[PDB]
Amino acid sequence: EPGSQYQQQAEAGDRRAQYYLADTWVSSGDYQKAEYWAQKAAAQGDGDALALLAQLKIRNPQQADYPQARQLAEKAVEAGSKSGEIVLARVLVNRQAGATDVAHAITLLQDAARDSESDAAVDAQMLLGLIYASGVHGPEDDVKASEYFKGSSSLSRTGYAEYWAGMMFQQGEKGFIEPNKQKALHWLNVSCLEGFDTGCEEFDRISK
Repeated sequence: EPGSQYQQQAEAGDRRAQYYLADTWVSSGDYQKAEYWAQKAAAQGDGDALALLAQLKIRNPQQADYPQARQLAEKAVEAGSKSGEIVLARVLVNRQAGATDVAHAITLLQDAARDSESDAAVDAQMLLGLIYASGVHGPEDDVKASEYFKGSSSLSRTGYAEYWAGMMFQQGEKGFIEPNKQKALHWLNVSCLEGFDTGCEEFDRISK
């Protein structure tokens, strides 16, 4: 059973267990169960649960409620969640969520990344790199972007953050990143050369 480890405490009303149970369901792909548990946690003021609910509202950028994601993510940040800061930043770069504020996104992410050895720093540095790579905040700064992706990958898997960025450019994210084959190939090349073999494979595929 997914999230068996959290179930008893969650049912007992433990806010944190409710959150970790929700997160387990997100990973298992049951977003309805994820929502149910994250709502229970959010009722008790949990910021990470509010962040998770925000993420669920933009999980599909074609069928999203970017505006409510923003309100949830603001509440998450106010509740003290670094995960909240990351989701809020992801909203604030997106034209669908309201007026964009990329500068604010960057500060939110720099806060979430301030403990550079932590889990929050993984996603925070990935989004910081994508922002600098994207050219939505002045001219592209691919060297700076590479530094952020290296930081993210060093906490996770080498070359992974770069691969994720490559795929973001390949696929696009409506309201934020236009699909761009040139940028996709740039970052998949970096991923490959950092030693992430999936990067090499997708580079080859998109090239041929």
